[PDB]
Amino acid sequence: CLQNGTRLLRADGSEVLVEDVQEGDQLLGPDGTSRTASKIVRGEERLYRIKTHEGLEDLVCTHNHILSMYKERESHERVDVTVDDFVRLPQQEQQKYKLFRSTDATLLHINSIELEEEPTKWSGFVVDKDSLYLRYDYLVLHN
Repeated sequence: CLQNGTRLLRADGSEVLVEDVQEGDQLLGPDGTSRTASKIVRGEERLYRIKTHEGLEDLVCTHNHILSMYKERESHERVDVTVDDFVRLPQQEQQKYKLFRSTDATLLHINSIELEEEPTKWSGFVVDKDSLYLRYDYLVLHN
């Protein structure tokens, strides 16, 4: 699940804040097709902040949120990993994993991932099909 205020893409290309996503809403998938959201849930807790080397907005999300990544050795394979499991990996293993944006340097290198010191509100939902959808800057996100 994602920090409130995270900007996502509707299926029509306009932006919607994650907490404004409602049941049945259509989001944009990484291949360009529609995704249906359901099971809207909300809570409040200390989230993890992920910062990239590249100048993109931080991703802030719950400890059980699933990151969709590319892992080295094309050149990279698709892997899903929870924030908890990724956080606990040794940094030499972590550097093999990259976030990514949907094509049309699309890999993003994580510079830091840290637990925040105060709780903040988050919103989550499930997405059909491959469970992938787009942030406003085309970062690929998972359920």
